[PDB]
Amino acid sequence: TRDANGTWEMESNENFEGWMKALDIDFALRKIAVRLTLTLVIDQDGDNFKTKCTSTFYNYDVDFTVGVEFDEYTKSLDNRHVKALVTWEGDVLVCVQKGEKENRGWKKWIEGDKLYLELTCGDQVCRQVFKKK
Ligand SMILES: *C/C=C/c1ccc2c(c1)C(C)(C)c1cc(N(CC)CC)ccc1-2
Repeated sequence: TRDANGTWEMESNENFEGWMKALDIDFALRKIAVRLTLTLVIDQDGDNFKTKCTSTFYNYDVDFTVGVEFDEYTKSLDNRHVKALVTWEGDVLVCVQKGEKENRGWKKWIEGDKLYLELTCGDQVCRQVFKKK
């Protein structure tokens, strides 16, 4: 479906450290990030999205409109400027972040009460699965 609204709890997280390493996140912060519980909160109204990723320590919040490029500064992650764009490819929500890192972005598949997320950077893919709370 195209409705991603909800509070989403992580169930699976494959190659998180490889994806973070591809982004040049410090080895110490990677250490901590792998241990934290991650909660993904999505507020969606039409083409307007507010996405909030929260853990004990760090937060990552982004707002966007589908189909409208936006400048992004990944202040709480790898601290880079990217030109981001989120679009629908069928019922897959696709984000491309143009900038230094090649093949950067993410894709979201919503299937019932499950959310599949694939984060890409360079040649690394992190695959995550969330269940709706
Ligand atoms: C549709 C989802 C997009 C998206 C953008 C940014 C991040 C995520 C999902 C998370 C939840 C996978 C995530 C986790 C982290 N941490 C360090 C690796 C823990 C807070 C940072 C940024 C994003």
